[PDB]
Amino acid sequence: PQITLWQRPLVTIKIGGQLKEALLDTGADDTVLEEMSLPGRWKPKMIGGIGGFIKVRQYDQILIEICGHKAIGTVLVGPTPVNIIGRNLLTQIGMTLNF
Amino acid sequence: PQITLWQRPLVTIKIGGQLKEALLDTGADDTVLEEMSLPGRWKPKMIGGIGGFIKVRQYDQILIEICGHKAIGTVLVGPTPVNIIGRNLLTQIGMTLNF
Ligand SMILES: CCOP(=O)(COc1ccc(C[C@H](NC(=O)O[C@H]2CO[C@H]3OCC[C@H]32)[C@H](O)CN(CC(C)C)S(=O)(=O)c2ccc(OC)cc2)cc1)OCC
Repeated sequence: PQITLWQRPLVTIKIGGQLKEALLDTGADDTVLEEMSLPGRWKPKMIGGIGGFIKVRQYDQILIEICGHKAIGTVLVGPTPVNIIGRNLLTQIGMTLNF
Repeated sequence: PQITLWQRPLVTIKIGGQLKEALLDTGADDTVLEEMSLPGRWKPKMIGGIGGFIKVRQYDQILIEICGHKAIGTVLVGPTPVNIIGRNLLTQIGMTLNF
């Protein structure tokens, strides 16, 4: 389907058993979510944007269900002000920008 | 046209008669550009990002071309890591998300 941008393109994802409201973000290389527990090993990382950088934990090969698809990708967990779905996952579900 | 998301959706914009590279950002409500000169008076605006809040200069009814499409709207100028085209302008050029 088509999602307009009149309002923030929010979606509900299902990850690690939990449901979270997230933002389909083409300006984000990676998916960044608020503090939560995830399985597997992780690597510390620093990601920056407007306002500076925040320290996050990087988890790979994470299953996430978005827009009816079960995509696999990297998830950065940390003190982000809003849950963000980055290009790393958007590509997996075949999402594109059109005009 | 269609833009996939395997790479950053960087496009050429024209503002103040100059060409610049900007990121089509569905996660941004507003368009924020790197330090530059714009005509007229500006108003103050506080915007929040992943790393915190920053102060930006708000200019209204500014002409800006994005991917060859002409738009006239609000442009914020401040300490952003890269030029970002927010929803205020993405909507002006008929940009949407599709899957
Ligand atoms: C202090 C926070 O206050 P807040 O109001 C704002 O909360 C956010 C934070 C980040 C984003 C995504 C970025 N949009 C944003 O900053 O938007 C700005 C401009 O429009 C305004 O409206 C939304 C917040 C202003 C942008 O799309 C992605 N950034 C990357 C890019 C600018 C280079 S990013 O989030 O820093 C990022 C993501 C993934 C990465 O992996 C490598 C790296 C970096 C949206 C909303 O929340 C209060 C509860």
